[PDB]
Amino acid sequence: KIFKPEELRQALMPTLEALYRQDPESWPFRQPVDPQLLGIPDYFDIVKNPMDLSTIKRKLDTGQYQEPWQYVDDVWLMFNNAWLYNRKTSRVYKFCSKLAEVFEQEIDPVMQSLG
Repeated sequence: KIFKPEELRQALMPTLEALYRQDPESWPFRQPVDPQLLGIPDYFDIVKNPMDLSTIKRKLDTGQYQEPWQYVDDVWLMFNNAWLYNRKTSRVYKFCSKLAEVFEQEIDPVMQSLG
């Protein structure tokens, strides 16, 4: 039914910390992509709804998720953006795939317990 913000943080934050624990794969996901710094001027035309680990962490800590699938949607959006934008052979794409594999392993038992 209703999901309290502390209840959601306690169940979901370990799955986010598992992504942060990936060294070095989490590095290009820690801050919002800056197309100027990264020299990728077309980024915001292709990626209409950016997402990254810091934005997700801030939302989770401030109770911005009403139910667990809103959190899942944001994590999935972060990976889908990076797969959309980056070439399949690029380092960032490969890092994205590793994080996405880690996340699915983390998220399934949490969504089973929650529900």
